Amino acid sequence: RGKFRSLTLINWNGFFARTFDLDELVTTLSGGNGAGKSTTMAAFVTALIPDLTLLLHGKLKAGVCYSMLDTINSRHQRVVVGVRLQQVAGRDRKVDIKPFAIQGLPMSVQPTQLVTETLNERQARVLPLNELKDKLEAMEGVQFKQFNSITDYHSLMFDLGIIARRLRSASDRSKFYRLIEASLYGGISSAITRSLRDYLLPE
Repeated sequence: RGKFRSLTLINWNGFFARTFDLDELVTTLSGGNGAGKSTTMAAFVTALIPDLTLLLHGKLKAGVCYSMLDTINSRHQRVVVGVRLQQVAGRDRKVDIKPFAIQGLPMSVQPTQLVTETLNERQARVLPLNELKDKLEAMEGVQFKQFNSITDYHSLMFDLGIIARRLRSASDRSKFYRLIEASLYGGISSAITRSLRDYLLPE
């Protein structure tokens, strides 16, 4: 079976850089109902089903934002899957989201460091997708792909052993979305662990 490594939020309202491993994710999603829990679920659900028709603006902060799922499939391959989110001009509504996938990323690279730049004198800065791309190109063996089709994002995820079922249409996504939701709401810890286990990183 696969291994869920972490959920990483970059520049979300309340979390400039926050990584949650399995235990912390489950604990956070199961506990108190406040803004933290709610912002974390949005990030989790948005990385899994990046479909603006199924779900955001006030949950993010101005500029580049990321929500990433760091994983290891049953083949023992590390796969990072995520989305770059952006509040558009003519705000308080428009949010642009682009899904991406990274293969072959060395363990020495953590998601937060991956997507940020902290120059000696400087303060942390989030890289836009174009800079991330160039940065990963430079790394031997790393394969990066952005998607314009949610269906393509999901196809790769299925091929890479990240998601147990194939999501071919918007209907498929609605159904999956409802499944995830039924398991993420309710404050029952074991239901969360159970859904991540049976819906993600199969075989």
